[PDB]
Amino acid sequence: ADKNPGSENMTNTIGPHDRGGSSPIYNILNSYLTAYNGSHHLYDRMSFLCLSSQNTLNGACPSSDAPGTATIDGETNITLQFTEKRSLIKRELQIKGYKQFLFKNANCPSKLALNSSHFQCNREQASGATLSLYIPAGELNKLPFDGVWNAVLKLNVKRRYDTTYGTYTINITVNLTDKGNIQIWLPQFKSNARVDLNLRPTGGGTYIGRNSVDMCFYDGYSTNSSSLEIRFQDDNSKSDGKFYLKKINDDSKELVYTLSLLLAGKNLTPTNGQALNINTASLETNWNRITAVTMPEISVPVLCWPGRLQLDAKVKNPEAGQYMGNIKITFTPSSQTLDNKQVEKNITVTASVDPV
Repeated sequence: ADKNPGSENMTNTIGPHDRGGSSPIYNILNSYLTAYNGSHHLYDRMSFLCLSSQNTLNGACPSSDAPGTATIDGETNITLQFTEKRSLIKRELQIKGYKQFLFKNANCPSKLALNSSHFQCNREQASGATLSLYIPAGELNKLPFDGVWNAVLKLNVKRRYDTTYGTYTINITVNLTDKGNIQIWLPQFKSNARVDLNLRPTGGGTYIGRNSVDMCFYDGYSTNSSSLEIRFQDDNSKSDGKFYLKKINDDSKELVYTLSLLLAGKNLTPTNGQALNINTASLETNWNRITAVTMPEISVPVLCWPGRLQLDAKVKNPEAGQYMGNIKITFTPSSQTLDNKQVEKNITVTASVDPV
């Protein structure tokens, strides 16, 4: 229980908190012991000071001993700047601090502002102090984007109006998510996306076809997911791994095409029924205004992974009529603790057979 005050480094990880609900209070320090001695009273008047009362880089709050001799009861307001890891956006949150005194033969657990003057409890001088710091309920709602937010909080630990013992460095990481907004976004299509292969005839009974669909993958998390899983599936069970498009009337009268996908800078060739598991470390990200999946269509800018799906179809010995097939894209961004229900998007595909 004896403890001598000096510099310390700590880390603290909050969340994942989903925006779905108002944020709980999170503890950063709960009556953490900063100094205590059984015999002497050197730690009678512990105080804690911010490096600056104006600069919020490492937390802003009083940075001098309170000049009054009467205590300042209650909590201190610390303004601290958080930085979002992938987008580098900055936003300040409030953190709350206070200290409490320990006395060997009495109890005066009253909360004092961090820079407060000391007091005695039934004429006994304190023998140490504890520190608490928490984030008040609902502060997280003020962060403007989903993702990983970092701050580095710094407090000076000192004997009031006396020697400074050291500095406390607390690295706080907030993980903020919006899972109800995980989605595969089609810039070009409001509710359902359908495209034609644009069939062209050349060089004899042979035919061409090529079109593409643009899309974003959003992980609710400003692309802080470590990897992601994508699949393209069409309901024609076969281990052929191919993509068929059938005529609207008769079964097994079908022509085939392939998919290639440019994903955030990476070339891929998905085959039917085979998930891809892509590491996100190398992918690029773009800002895009997406529509909110769950509430109304209004669109809010997020940081997502751009993609372009290309369809290529060449077939000889196609039959007269008209073709259609559907592509089912499913998407599951990696998860720190629990899985994210796979999201999905369907694309309808059309083909034209041209009799003279």
